[PDB]
Amino acid sequence: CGETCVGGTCNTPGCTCSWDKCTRNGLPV
Repeated sequence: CGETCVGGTCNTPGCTCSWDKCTRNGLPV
C-alpha cells in the first residue's frame, strides 16, 4: 500500500499500519 497512518489509520481496507505506514501481506504494498 505504501500508505501512512497517523497512529494507525489506513485508507485502503486490508492495509495494516506499522511504523506509521500501511503494509499488506507482510510488505509495503
